[PDB]
Amino acid sequence: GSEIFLASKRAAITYDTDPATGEPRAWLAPGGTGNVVAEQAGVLNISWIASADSEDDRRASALNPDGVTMELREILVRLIRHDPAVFRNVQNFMTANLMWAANNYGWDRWTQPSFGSDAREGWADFGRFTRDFADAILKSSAQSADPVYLVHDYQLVGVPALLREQRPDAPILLFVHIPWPSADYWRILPKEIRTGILHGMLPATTIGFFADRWCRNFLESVADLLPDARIDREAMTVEWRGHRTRLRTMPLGYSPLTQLPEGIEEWADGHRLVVHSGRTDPIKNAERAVRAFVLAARGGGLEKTRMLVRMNPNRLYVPANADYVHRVETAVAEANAELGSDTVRIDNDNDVNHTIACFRRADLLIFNSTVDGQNLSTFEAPLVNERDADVILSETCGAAEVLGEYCRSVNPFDLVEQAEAISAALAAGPRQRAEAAARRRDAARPWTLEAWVQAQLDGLAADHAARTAT
Amino acid sequence: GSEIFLASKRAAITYDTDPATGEPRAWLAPGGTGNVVAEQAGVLNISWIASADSEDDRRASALNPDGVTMELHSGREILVRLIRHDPAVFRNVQNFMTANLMWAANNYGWDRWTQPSFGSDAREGWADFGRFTRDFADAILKSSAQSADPVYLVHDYQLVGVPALLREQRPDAPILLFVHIPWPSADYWRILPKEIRTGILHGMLPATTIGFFADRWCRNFLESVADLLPDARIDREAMTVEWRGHRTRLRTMPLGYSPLTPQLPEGIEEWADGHRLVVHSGRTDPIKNAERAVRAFVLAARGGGLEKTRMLVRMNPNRLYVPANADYVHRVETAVAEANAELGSDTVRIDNDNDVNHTIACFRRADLLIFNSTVDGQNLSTFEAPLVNERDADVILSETCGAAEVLGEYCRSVNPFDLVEQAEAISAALAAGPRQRAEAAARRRDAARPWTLEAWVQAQLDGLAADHAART
Ligand SMILES: Nc1nc2c(ncn2[C@@H]2O[C@H](COP(=O)(O)OP(=O)(O)O)[C@@H](O)[C@H]2O)c(=O)[nH]1
Ligand SMILES: Nc1nc2c(ncn2[C@@H]2O[C@H](COP(=O)(O)OP(=O)(O)O)[C@@H](O)[C@H]2O)c(=O)[nH]1
Ligand SMILES: O=P(O)(O)OC[C@H]1C[C@H](N[C@H]2C=C(CO)[C@@H](O)[C@H](O)[C@H]2O)[C@H](O)[C@@H](O)[C@@H]1O
Ligand SMILES: O=P(O)(O)OC[C@H]1C[C@H](N[C@H]2C=C(CO)[C@@H](O)[C@H](O)[C@H]2O)[C@H](O)[C@@H](O)[C@@H]1O
Ligand SMILES: [Cl-]
Ligand SMILES: [Cl-]
Repeated sequence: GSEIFLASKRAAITYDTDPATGEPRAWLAPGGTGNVVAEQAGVLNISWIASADSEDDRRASALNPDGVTMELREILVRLIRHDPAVFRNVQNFMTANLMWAANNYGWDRWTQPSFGSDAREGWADFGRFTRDFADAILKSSAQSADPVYLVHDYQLVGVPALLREQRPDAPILLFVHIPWPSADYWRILPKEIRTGILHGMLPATTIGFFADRWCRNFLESVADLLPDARIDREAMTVEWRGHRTRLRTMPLGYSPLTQLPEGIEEWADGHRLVVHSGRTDPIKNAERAVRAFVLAARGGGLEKTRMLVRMNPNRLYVPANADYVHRVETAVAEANAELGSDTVRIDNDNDVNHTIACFRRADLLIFNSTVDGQNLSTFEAPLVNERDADVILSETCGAAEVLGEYCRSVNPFDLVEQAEAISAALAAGPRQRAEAAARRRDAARPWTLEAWVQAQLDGLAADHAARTAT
Repeated sequence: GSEIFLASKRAAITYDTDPATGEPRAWLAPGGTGNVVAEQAGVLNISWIASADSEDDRRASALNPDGVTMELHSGREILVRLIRHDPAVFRNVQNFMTANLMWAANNYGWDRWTQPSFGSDAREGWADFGRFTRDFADAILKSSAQSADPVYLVHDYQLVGVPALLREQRPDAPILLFVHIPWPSADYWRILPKEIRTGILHGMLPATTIGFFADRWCRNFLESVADLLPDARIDREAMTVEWRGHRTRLRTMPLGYSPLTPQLPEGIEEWADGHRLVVHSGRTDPIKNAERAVRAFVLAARGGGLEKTRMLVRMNPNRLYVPANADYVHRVETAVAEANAELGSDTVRIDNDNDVNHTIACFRRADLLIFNSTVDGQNLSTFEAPLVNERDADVILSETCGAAEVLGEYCRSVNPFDLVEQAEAISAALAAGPRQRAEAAARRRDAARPWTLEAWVQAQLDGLAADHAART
C-alpha cells in the first residue's frame, strides 16, 4: 500500500452552498488526477498539495492548514497560502511574459526577448514559491515511511531537487505537461534560469513528457548546458552528479468523463461548419486557421460553409494573449468582408459544455497549434463528433505522435498547405470520411486519463528499482 | 594536379578604367577564396563560377560566355565565368535568400506565434530557386566538361541545391558544399514548408562533404536530417549521413580572418578623444544585435563608472530594402536616441557607411569591442578586431556566434538576449586594469591568429580529399 503525495499548481475545487441547507460546500471536481490515483489498487492513501489562488482557497487553507479530508475513498487536500506578492509575480513568470514563451516557442530572437532586472527578480520569486511547495509537501509527508512523490507541471520544476535533499530514497516523478524546446531555443533564457531549472528537475527519479520530441529536446538541453551530465539517447537517461534520471513519454488523450452557444445552431444551419477551438493563447493558432479558411474559400467549393472560432478566455491580462485575440478578430473581420457577412464567427466564452457541443456539430475540426504539449481537444473532438468530421492536426502537437497518421497532419505555419487540407477534407465523400473517422476514434480511444496514471505509477516503480540498483 | 571548380553567388570583381590609358579594367579582388585556392600546391588550375548581379557583370558575361581568364600574381590565372540568370528569377531568388525567407530560416528570425505564414509567395520562390539552381549546375558542368576528374567546391547557402544536380551528371566527383551561415535546430528548420525543408536537404546530401563553421551547426543539420528523412541514417559520433546510397561527411572548418586585413570616419576621432570608446560593428542586419548592445551600455552606465565613456555603433548598410533590416536600423536609432536623452547628448553615435577601412580604424581605436550577435555563422570581425586592436580592448562575444567555439574562452562570452549579463560584462571589461587586459588580449590574439583564410582553404581540400576516399 503505497502512500502517494501529489503536487500541482492548481487543485480543482468547487465552492458553493448546499441548496437544501444553505451550508457552505467544498468538493473536489470529478475526474481529477488525484481522484484517479486514489483508485489505483496499489495506492493505500493519497494527499494533494496545490496553490491557493482564490479567496475561497485562502479561507479553506487558514481554516484547515494541515489540510482537509475530501470524501469521494478520501483524499486529503492541502492548499498553500503563498505570499501574495510572490505568488503574483510567479504567475507573471509563468505567463507568455516569461516561461510560457520559453517552452512554447513564442520568441523571435531578433527582437525578443531582452531579459532585465525583472527576470532576476522573477527567478528569486520563483525560488521562494518552489520552497513553499517543497516545505508543504515534505511536512504533509513527514509521518510517511515510504512516500511516493508525483509532481505535476512546469510551475513545480524546481521541486524535485528540494524533495530529493530531504528524502534521498523517495520515488519522485516530475510530469511536464508542455513542450520542451530545442537546446538552442532553451538557452535563450538567462544563465541562472536555464541551468537552475535543469538543476531542479534532474534529481527526480523520472521526468515525464507527453511526447518523444519533448524528451529528446530535454536531453539535448541537458547535454548542451551541463558539461558534467551524461545523456543516453537510446536509454533515455541522464547521469549527473550521481543522479540517474529516466525520461519517459506518457501520452494522455482524454478523460472518459467528457448544447451550442446562443444562436450558433441557427447560424450554422444549412451550412457545413468548420470548427477551431482553443484557449485565448497564441499557440492555438486560430489566426492562421482563419486565413487558411479564406484561402480555401477563394479556391471555391466552400460556398455553403461557415467557420466558428471557439475560444475559452484565459490570461487575457498577458499582452501576447490579448494581442492574439486582437489578431484573430482582425482576420475574422477581414474574412467576412471578403467572403460575405457572417461567414466566420468567434464565440469566446468559458463553457466547456458549449465547446463539446461545437465538437459534436463540426463537419471539420481544426487543431492547428503552433506548438502544443499534447492537446487533448484533438482526442476529445473526434470521440464525440457524430458527423464523421475530418481532423486537421498540427504536426507540432504532442498528440500528433499518436494521432497524426489518422488525421490531416499539417505544418501550422504554411497557409497554403492548411488551405489545401481544408478543401480536401471538405471535398472528401461520406464513406471515406466515415471510415477515416472510425480509424481515428480507435486510435484515440485507448489513451485515457486512467491509463496515463497507470503509466506514471508503473514507469516510476520501474525507474525507482533501476535508480536504487545503480 | 587537381582541376578545381569553385562556385559561389558572388565573385568579387573590380571594374574600372586604367588611370594612364583610360582602358576598361576588370580585375579580381585580392584575398579572394579563388585566389587563395589557386596558390595551393595540389591545384593544377581553377575556374570560378558566380552570378552576374551588376550591369558590368552582365556585359562581361555576354562578351565572354565561356569564361574570362582573369590574372593573378605569380603568373597564376583564375578563369572566371559569370552567369546571366533570367532577371525576374534572379531578383525573386534574392528575395528568397533575404530575411523575407531563407535568412530568417537559418538565422533564427521567426517567433512562430505570429511569423511566418507561408503563402503562394513561398511556392513561387521555391520554383524560382530550382531554376536558379539549375543555371548554376549547368554553368558548372559545362565549365568542367573537358575535365577528367573535376573537383567541385560549392560555397554558401544560395547554392545548397547544386550538389544533387552535380552528382547526377558526375557520380564520382568530389563535391564539397560549404555553408557560411548557421544551421537551425530540427524544430526550427521544419517551420519551412514541406517541399522546402525536405527539398533543400535533398539538394545538399549528395555532396561528398558538407562543411559549416561550427560544430553546433553540424549537429543541428544532422538532427534536421534525422527528423525529416526517415530513410536517412545519421551517426553523431562519425558525423555522417547515409541516405539512398549517399554517404555524406559533415565537417567543422572554422575561419577567422584574411591576413590581408587606416582612418576613422569624419569627426569620430575628435568626438571620441578624451573618452573610452565602446565599439559595436556589423552590417545592418538584425542578427548583429546592436539595439541590445546599446540598451546594455545604458544599463551599465546607470551603474556608474562610465562617465568618460562613449559608444559607437558602426554599421555597414546592406539589404536595406528588406523590411527586417530597415526595421533593425530603426530600432537601433531609437535606442541610440533614447541613450543620449538619458545619459547625455552625444554619448552614443551611429556611423553607418560602407567603408571597410573606416571599420578597421574603429577596431584599432576601441577600448571595448562588442560582437554580441543573436546568432552568427561565424563572425570574422571578432577575430579581426582583437588582431588589429592596439588598446588591449576586451571583447564581448555572444555565445551564439560560431566564433565562440574557438574564441569564447578568450572573451567575455555572453547570452545575447540578457541585457543584465551584457551590462555587467561591459562594466567589468571597462573596470579591468591595464595589466589584466594586456595579458588577456595577448592570449586572445594567440587564439585568433592561426585561423587564417589559407588554413581554411587547406582544411577544405584535405577534408574533401579524405572524405572522397571514404565515400569511394
Ligand atoms: N474551462 C473550459 N474548458 C474547456 C473549454 N473548451 C474546451 N475546454 C477543454 O479544456 C481542455 C483543453 O486542453 P488542451 O486541448 O489539451 O489544450 P490546453 O488548453 O493548452 O491545455 C480540453 O479538455 C477541452 O475539453 C471552455 O470553454 N472552458
Ligand atoms: N564592405 C564593408 N565591409 C566591412 C565594413 N566593416 C567591416 N567589414 C568587413 O566585413 C566582414 C564582416 O564579416 P562577419 O563579421 O563575419 O559578418 P557577416 O557580415 O555576417 O558576414 C569583415 O571582414 C569586416 O572587416 C564596411 O563598412 N564595409
Ligand atoms: O490555467 P492556466 O490559465 O495557467 O493555463 C491552462 C493550462 C495550460 C497548459 N496546459 C497543458 C496541459 C495539457 C493537458 O494536461 C496539454 O494537453 C496542453 O498542450 C498543455 O498546454 C499548462 O500546462 C497548464 O499548467 C495550465 O493550467
Ligand atoms: O548578401 P549580402 O552581401 O547582403 O550579405 C553579406 C554576407 C552575409 C553572410 N556572411 C556569412 C559569412 C561568414 C564568413 O564567410 C560568417 O562569418 C558570417 O557569420 C555569415 O553571416 C552570408 O553568408 C553571405 O552570403 C553574404 O554575402
Ligand atoms: Cl531553435
Ligand atoms: Cl526550436
